[PDB]
Amino acid sequence: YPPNLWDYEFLQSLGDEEKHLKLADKLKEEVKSLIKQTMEPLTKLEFIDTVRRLGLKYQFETEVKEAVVMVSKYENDAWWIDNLHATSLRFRIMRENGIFVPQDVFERFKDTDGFKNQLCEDVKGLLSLYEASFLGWEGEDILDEARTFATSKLKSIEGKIPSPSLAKKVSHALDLPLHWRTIRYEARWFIDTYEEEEDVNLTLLRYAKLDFNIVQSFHQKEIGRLSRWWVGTGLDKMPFARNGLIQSYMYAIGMLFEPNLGEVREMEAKVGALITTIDDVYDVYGTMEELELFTDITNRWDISKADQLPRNIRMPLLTMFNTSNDIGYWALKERGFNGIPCTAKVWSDQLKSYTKEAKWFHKPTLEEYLDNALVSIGFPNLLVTSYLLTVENPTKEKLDYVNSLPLFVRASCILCRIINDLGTKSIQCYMGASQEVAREHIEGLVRMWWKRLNKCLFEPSPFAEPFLSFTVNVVRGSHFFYQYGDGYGNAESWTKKQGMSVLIHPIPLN
Amino acid sequence: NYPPNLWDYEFLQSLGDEKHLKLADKLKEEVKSLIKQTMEPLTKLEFIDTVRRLGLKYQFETEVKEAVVMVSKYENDAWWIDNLHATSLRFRIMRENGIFVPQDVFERFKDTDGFKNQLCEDVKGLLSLYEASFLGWEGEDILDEARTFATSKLKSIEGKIPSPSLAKKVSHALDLPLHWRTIRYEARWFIDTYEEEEDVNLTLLRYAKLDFNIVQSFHQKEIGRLSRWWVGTGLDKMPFARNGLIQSYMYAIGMLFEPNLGEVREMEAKVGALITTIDDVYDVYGTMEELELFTDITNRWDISKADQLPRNIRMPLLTMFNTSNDIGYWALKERGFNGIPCTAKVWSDQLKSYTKEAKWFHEGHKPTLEEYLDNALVSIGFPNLLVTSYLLTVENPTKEKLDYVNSLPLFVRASCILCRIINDLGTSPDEDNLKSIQCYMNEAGASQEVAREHIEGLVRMWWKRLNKCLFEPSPFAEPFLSFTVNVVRGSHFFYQYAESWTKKQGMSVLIHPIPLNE
Ligand SMILES: CC(C)=CCC/C(C)=C/CC/C(C)=C/COP(=O)(O)OP(=O)(O)O
Ligand SMILES: CC(C)=CCC/C(C)=C/CC/C(C)=C/COP(=O)(O)OP(=O)(O)O
Ligand SMILES: [Mg+2]
Ligand SMILES: [Mg+2]
Ligand SMILES: [Mg+2]
Ligand SMILES: [Mg+2]
Ligand SMILES: [Mg+2]
Ligand SMILES: [Mg+2]
Repeated sequence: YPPNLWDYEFLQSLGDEEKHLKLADKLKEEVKSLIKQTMEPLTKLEFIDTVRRLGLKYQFETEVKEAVVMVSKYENDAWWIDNLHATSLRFRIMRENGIFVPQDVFERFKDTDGFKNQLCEDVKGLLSLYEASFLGWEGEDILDEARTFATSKLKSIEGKIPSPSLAKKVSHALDLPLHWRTIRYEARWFIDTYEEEEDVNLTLLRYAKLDFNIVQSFHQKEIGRLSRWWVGTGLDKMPFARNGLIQSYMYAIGMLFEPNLGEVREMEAKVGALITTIDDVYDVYGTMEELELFTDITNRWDISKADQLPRNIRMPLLTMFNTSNDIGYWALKERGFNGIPCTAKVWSDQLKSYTKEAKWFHKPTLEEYLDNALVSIGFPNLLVTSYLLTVENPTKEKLDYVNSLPLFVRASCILCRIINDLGTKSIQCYMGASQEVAREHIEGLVRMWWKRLNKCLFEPSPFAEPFLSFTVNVVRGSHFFYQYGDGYGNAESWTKKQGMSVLIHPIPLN
Repeated sequence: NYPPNLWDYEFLQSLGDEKHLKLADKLKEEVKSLIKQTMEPLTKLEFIDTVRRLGLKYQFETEVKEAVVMVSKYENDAWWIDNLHATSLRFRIMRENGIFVPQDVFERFKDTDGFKNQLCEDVKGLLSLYEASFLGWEGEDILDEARTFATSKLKSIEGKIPSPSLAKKVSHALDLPLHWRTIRYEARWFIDTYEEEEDVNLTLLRYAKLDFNIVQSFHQKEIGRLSRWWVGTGLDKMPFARNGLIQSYMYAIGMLFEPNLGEVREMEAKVGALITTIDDVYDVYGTMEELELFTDITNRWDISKADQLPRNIRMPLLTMFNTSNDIGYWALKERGFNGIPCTAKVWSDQLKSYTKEAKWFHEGHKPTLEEYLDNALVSIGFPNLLVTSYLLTVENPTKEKLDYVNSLPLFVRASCILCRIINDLGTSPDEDNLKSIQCYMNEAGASQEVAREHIEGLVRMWWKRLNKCLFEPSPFAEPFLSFTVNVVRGSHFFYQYAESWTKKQGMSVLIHPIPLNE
């Protein structure tokens, strides 16, 4: 009978060739040579764009950067000038690696009246223009016009593209730009698309497949441990909530997939699973009387009065307490800093955000609602925790600063809340206007906050890797998953399908 | 790790990462048939004693008890009367099963002066009388005489018996009687010994080896989980409590080995690993001021001030706190009752008892044996381990039930005192006013030999009370009844009056399967 991705008995069993580990190190070194070897600079950009989209950039970070720096120093410009595909790919890859390119590189493709209508048949160029547009910042208006233009022309030629790989790429891009997609879920999709390309490199393809299955094996061990944990909490047998742990994990794979960040991912997934559960306690099951004991226990970090809550509320509460204590403790053991005050504080702040939302049943300004809704979405919890677990030399002062939610963090948080609200009170709050115009306007705030995030990555930061990646990648996870959160019908089968292709079924090899 | 543990953890996880299962059910049904089949009554008692000693009673509880009741009802007594071996074995097996037999059955083996010296011509008889003596109660004078007589006669031949199996069994018995040995470690030893005896049943022996290996595979997965948890706490890198996790787990297997008690066994092993670690924090690391704050935080169950403790003290403290919360939460999730107040309470009681010992040590107080033992039956950690075991297993746990077990009814008190005194007796000539022998030496102005003899007499006395409590178990039921007795057997086995021997036991019982000729 069908292996069920929601069945915790099935999930608990995951993580039960050493041959093909050897071939991976060999193909890896072959792929390293390919990235370093001399190519035409366009062929080079396309090669490392390919490495990125196969989910392999984490394996070749030094070689990809040195490659991108080489192309940025290639002194002769004839190779991209007047070539729409090449201008747009060089723009995107350069901005992606923090090398500034001006929106003026797109001047030869437009005039005072805008982009030439003669570009409607350059599909590859239209698609590369489209993808590059989302690397733009606020006030970069040529980039804004490029998007609206490439979007219209691509929509018109859809279904009239002879190249199999190119037709698939256009359809995929118009649903979500590459810039908004997760690395790991994109990687599984692109392995299939790349294999149909004219210029496919069989050594890169073979290595893409082998690395993906090796990484997948790491994830399966993670899901087993997390499922055993979840069943050990008894929260899988709770009413009021849905999948919880497995959905939280699928998200966390969007936030971070690298085997070397496994422990942090598992903890993020746990916190994710508790946020969905307690959100439902506060937004559907708990009564007023119950939420104030729960909040109050959390504020004081004192479980003396826990036994005054009923089972179905007491269990979420004590699991939050015990997990927050465990993650705080991990910081002390591994990072030399007791993180319990930090985890207790992000839970106390998150419960207050939930307590304002429930008092309001008042009708706030979109500004007032987002001020609170960027906390209740639980990405301050998740991101402050991810920073506690990874920053070099954590201190109280550094944790007070990230928890103050400066722009870079605040922009990720608002983006997560807004993408969540687009995927069913952001629309209601804004709307003396209609739903259609409120939606369109929120979609606008998405575009705007992404420009703010993009620019932040160029701007002086106290932040480093991996937290920089965590803060952008939560938004991508939000883009990819919130579209399909309904829990039934088409959204459930698409989610199950992503789950099964990325977490369960390996890629057939040679 | 440095210093090196008995086994590396990566190896311990290696361990747990279909013919024989089907064969196990088939041999199990064949052994049921043997336990049920008509035998002469002495032969049936010998068979069910063999099943017990091979570690298999937990597979045949119904059949063994029904076989025992059948023999208790066998009308004609000619098969045991005037037979020392049969009288002894019948007495022991009956009492182990709650069927009273009076000490008076031994009177015919005595004359006016005591046990007849001619009984020394039958070593099997002497060994059965020795083993049976340990099922005695207070005021059963004839069972004390039997112990003294059998011990002396057997010792007059230990090491010089020209019959291999009996020689091994007598030597083994003189070290610890069967009654005081663990089930699981005895099973591994006796599988070897039984294979070498004259009356071996190869079906029973085959099943013993198969069931051993299957239970062992459950243990291997547990040690993998516990090793991952322990490395996760970082307590393996404390500069104390070398081998704390593996030793706790080895001891837990003596307290309870059954696969169906896996979760409880894992939690007990976690508490035992923390007791060893924190005992070290109190005895060989913390200052008085550090230990005051440790104790105060635990009393209040409030870790606000934890960061005032240095890392190597703070990490044990917070692991105690997190694990106690996890164990209490398991009782809520699984048993419907929030056990956090209970686990917090037994840790507070235990740390208060460590603080009292430390105060005596620093003030130069020389407690009486009675003052020492009142506190030291708590400091040994068995009130903690036992109350926790009761929380996790009792049907319908309540505050009133947990308060009762933590009030130390005689049964529990006897077990905790025994574990402490046995621990104190296992110490070599060593540099201590704060141990049983020395406390009694100070009290009575007694020598070390006389004091040790007195404490050995206390062990025999408390076992008599434990034995009698099982005939009136009162509020307790299985599995707590077995745990309360089996922690004492664990103590005898692990503190025999050291590294190589521990590693040998771990290797045969946990690491290496028994070779099957199958
Ligand atoms: C990276 C990671 C591990 C993430 C965990 C995924 C996750 C679902 C996080 C919390 C957000 C949430 C409650 C989504 C759906 O509930 P909702 O829309 O009902 O929430 P709301 O009531 O706040 O709108
Ligand atoms: C059932 C089970 C899982 C048992 C775990 C083993 C265990 C830790 C038992 C308690 C006794 C103890 C603390 C021994 C350590 O040596 P020590 O002699 O220093 O103890 P002391 O300082 O109190 O004398
Ligand atoms: Mg909500
Ligand atoms: Mg909700
Ligand atoms: Mg929502
Ligand atoms: Mg000690
Ligand atoms: Mg001590
Ligand atoms: Mg000791």
